[PDB]
Amino acid sequence: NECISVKGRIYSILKQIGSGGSSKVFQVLNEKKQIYAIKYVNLEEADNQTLDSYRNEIAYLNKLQQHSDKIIRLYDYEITDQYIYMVMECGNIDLNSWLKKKKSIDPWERKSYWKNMLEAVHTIHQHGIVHSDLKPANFLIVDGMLKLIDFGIANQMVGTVNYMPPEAIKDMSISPKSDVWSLGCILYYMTYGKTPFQQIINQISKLHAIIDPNHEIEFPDIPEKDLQDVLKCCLKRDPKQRISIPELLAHPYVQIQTH
Repeated sequence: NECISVKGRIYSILKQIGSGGSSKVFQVLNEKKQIYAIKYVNLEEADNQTLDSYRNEIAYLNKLQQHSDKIIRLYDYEITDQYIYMVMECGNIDLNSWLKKKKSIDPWERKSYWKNMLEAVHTIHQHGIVHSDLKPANFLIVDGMLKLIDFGIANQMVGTVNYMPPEAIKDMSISPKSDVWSLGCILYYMTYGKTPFQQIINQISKLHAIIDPNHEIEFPDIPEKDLQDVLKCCLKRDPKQRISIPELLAHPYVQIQTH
């Protein structure tokens, strides 16, 4: 049988996904065979902040669904003092697995996926939310369409610093521009199959190279010249100079039609 209930509904679990500890995400099947995904958080360990973070994540995630189909759908959820059950869209595969998988993405796909990311991220910015932790894993490929799975609000389910922006580090001792840099690192990786500072192994090194104005990032000339410009503009170390989401939505690479 195998049965999970959510506000009075049964779902047949099929397998844990990604995580396995603190929180837990599973693939599932319901009544009309329809396949979904059930995320589960055991609140018997959460602090007020953790708790509040999931509350806040759910609220926003619930509200922003209507503003865009480029954000993972939350069909329902159940919140209790001991647990949280979220019924969400099933994951075909995350942009991260997909990438390190093959290694020759169709230019048209690159651009299509790129438009998806911009839409989703732009949407959260409009409501005052800065993800601040964007990495390829935050995106799920659903029917050829990329969707943002989380908002970076809840401490949702290693630990790279390759997508980290210069300003994040320098300040140590946030802005929408910060999401631009990371989305840039992701596009840059879908363009050169590598991340801007992936070749720098010593961790203390990358962090110094990411902020060093004299550490010129490289941009191997390629056919799609519009793509080359996006990358360069998304990676300007000065956030005030860095292109914005609105400017990006108006950029040739995204506007001019050449399938």
